[PDB]
Amino acid sequence: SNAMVAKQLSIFLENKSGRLTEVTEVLAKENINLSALCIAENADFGILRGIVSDPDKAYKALKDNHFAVNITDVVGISCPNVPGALAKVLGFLSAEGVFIEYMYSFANNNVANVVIRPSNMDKCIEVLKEKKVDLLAASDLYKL
Amino acid sequence: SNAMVAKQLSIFLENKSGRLTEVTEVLAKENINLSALCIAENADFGILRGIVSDPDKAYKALKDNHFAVNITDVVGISCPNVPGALAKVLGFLSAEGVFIEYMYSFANNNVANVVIRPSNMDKCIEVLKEKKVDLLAASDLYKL
Amino acid sequence: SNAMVAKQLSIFLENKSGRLTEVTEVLAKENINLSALCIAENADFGILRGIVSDPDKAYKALKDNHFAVNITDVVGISCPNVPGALAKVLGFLSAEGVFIEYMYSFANNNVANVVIRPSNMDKCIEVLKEKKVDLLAASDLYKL
Amino acid sequence: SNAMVAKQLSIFLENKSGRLTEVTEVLAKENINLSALCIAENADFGILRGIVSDPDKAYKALKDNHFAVNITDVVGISCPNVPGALAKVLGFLSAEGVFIEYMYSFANNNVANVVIRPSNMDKCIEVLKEKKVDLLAASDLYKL
Ligand SMILES: N[C@@H](Cc1c[nH]c[nH+]1)C(=O)O
Ligand SMILES: N[C@@H](Cc1c[nH]c[nH+]1)C(=O)O
Ligand SMILES: N[C@@H](Cc1c[nH]c[nH+]1)C(=O)O
Ligand SMILES: N[C@@H](Cc1c[nH]c[nH+]1)C(=O)O
Repeated sequence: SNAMVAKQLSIFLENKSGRLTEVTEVLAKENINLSALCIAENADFGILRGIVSDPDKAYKALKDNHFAVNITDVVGISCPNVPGALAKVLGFLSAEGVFIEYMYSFANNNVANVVIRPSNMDKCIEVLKEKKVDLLAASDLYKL
Repeated sequence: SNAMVAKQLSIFLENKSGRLTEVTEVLAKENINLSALCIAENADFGILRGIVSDPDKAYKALKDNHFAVNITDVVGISCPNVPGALAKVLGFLSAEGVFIEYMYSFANNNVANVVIRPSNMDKCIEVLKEKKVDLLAASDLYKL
Repeated sequence: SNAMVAKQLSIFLENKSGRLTEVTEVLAKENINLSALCIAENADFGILRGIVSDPDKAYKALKDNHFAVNITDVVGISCPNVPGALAKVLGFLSAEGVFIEYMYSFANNNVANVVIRPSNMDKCIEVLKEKKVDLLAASDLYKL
Repeated sequence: SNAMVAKQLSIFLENKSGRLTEVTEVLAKENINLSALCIAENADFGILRGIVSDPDKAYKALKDNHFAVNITDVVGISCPNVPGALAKVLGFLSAEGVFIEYMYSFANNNVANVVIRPSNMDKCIEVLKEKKVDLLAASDLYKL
C-alpha cells in the first residue's frame, strides 16, 4: 500500500437520463455508501467521479453491470472551515510547484474535506505532511 | 426571490499553476467562506464551481481582480448518509423526466449535502418538495 | 427525427496514450476513414468525438473491442472559407435563440465544414433551412 | 521553446448563444480568418479553441472586447486522408509514451490536418521529427 492515496472511481455515464440513477442503484444494492462525488459533465455525457465505502467491490459490481469505470489515485485532506484555510494549503503546494488538476470539497461543520488530484502525487503528499496539513487516510475518506 | 435557488459561482481559471491560489486568496481577503466547490477541468484550464458565504460580494471582488465569473442557479438538498439514499432522490427526479446536468456532494456525518444543476429548475424543485426531500434554503447552503 | 442529421461517435478513451491509438487501429483494420475528429478531455481521460465513413460499422467494431461508444446526432454545414462566413451562420441561430452546445470545423480550401451539436436539433434545422445555410447530407459528411 | 509550435486561442464562452456569435463577429471585423475550431464544453458554457490567421491580433481584439482569452501551444501535422494514416502517427507517439491531451482534425480532400496538444511538447516534437511525420509551420496552419 501507499496509505493516504485513495481510489476514486471514474464512471462513464452515457445517454443523460438515465444511467446516473442506475449507477446509484448498482451501488445501493451492494450496500456501498457514497462519501463524495462530483460529476464532470459535457453536453452529451458525464463522468461521475466518486469516493465510495468499498472501491474494489464497487468497481467489480459496475463492470458486472457493463459500466465503463476507471480508478484514479487522489488524496483527501481536512482543513478548518474558515476563510483562507484552503488558500493556505494551495499556497504551500504552489510554492513547491505542485499544482491541482482537479479537486472537490464540502464544508463539514467545523472542518472541510477536500479531495485532490495533484500534478505529482509523491510530491503533493510530501509537502502536505511537511506543512502539517491534516491528510486523510484512504480508509478515512471511504467512511465519511 | 425564489428561495431554494442558490447562486453558484463559475470561475474561469486560466494558466494551471497559479490562478486557483490567487482566487482563493481574493475570497479569503474578503472573509468569504467556501462551502462547496468542485473544479470542472480540462487539459489547459479549469472552471471552479463554487458555493460561497456571500455570492454577490464574492462576484464583485473577483470582477475587480479581473477574473471571469458567471453565476448559475443550482439547488442544495440534504439526504441520509446511507446507501441508496441519493438513488431514491434521483429516481424521483428521473420518474418525472427531470435530469441532472451536474451535481457535487459530500457526506456530512449523518447526512449528505448535494448541489444540483437540474435540467429544469422549476420542475426539479416541484418534485423534491412533493416527495418530501430536504431541500436547503440558498442561505443554508451559503453557511455550511 | 430530422433530415440531414448525421451520427457522431463518442468514444470513452480511458486514457491518454492510445487507448486512442487502439481506437484508430480498430477503425483502420475495418477500412473505416476518419472524416473529422475532436477530443473533449478532462485531466484523466478524453472522449473522442468522431465523424467516420460508416458509423454503424465503426460502432460495432468498437463495441466488439470493448470500447464504451455512444452515438450522438449532429448536423454538418458548409460555408465559404472567408472571414465573417461562419459569423453570419451563428447570427441566424443566435437571433432565433438557438444555442450551440459544441461544434468543430476546419477550413477546407474554399469551404469550411462545420459539425454542430445544437441545444435543440429541430429548431436548429428549421432555422438553417429557412435562412438557406448549406446543410450537408450525412453521407456527404461521411465521405470527406 | 520549439520550432513548428503554433498559438491556439482558448476563449471562455460564457454562454451558449453567442457570446459565441460575438467572438466570430469580433474576428470577422478584424478580417481574421478561422482555420480550425472546436468547442470543449460543459453543461453551462464552452471554451472555444481556435486556430486563426493572426493569433496575436485576434488576442488583442478579443481582449479589447473583454473576452477571457488564453494562448496555448499546439502542433499541426499533415497525413494522407486514408484509413490507417492517423493510426500510424498515433502509434509512433504512444510507443514512446507520448500522451495526447486533445486533438482535432478534419479530412481536407487528400490530406488530413490535425492539431495536437500533447502532454509533453518537447518529447512530442522529437518523436514526430524522428519518425518523419509532416509537421506544419505555424504560418501554414494559420493560412488554411
Ligand atoms: N471554508 C474553508 C475551507 C473550504 C474549502 N472548500 C470548502 N471549504 C475555506 O474558505 O477555505
Ligand atoms: N451516502 C449516501 C448519500 C450521498 C450522496 N453523495 C454523497 N453521499 C448515499 O449513498 O446515497
Ligand atoms: N474560415 C471561415 C469559416 C470557418 C470556420 N471554421 C473554419 N472555417 C470563417 O472565418 O468564417
Ligand atoms: N482520414 C485519415 C486521417 C484523418 C484523421 N482525421 C481526419 N482525417 C485517417 O482515417 O487516418
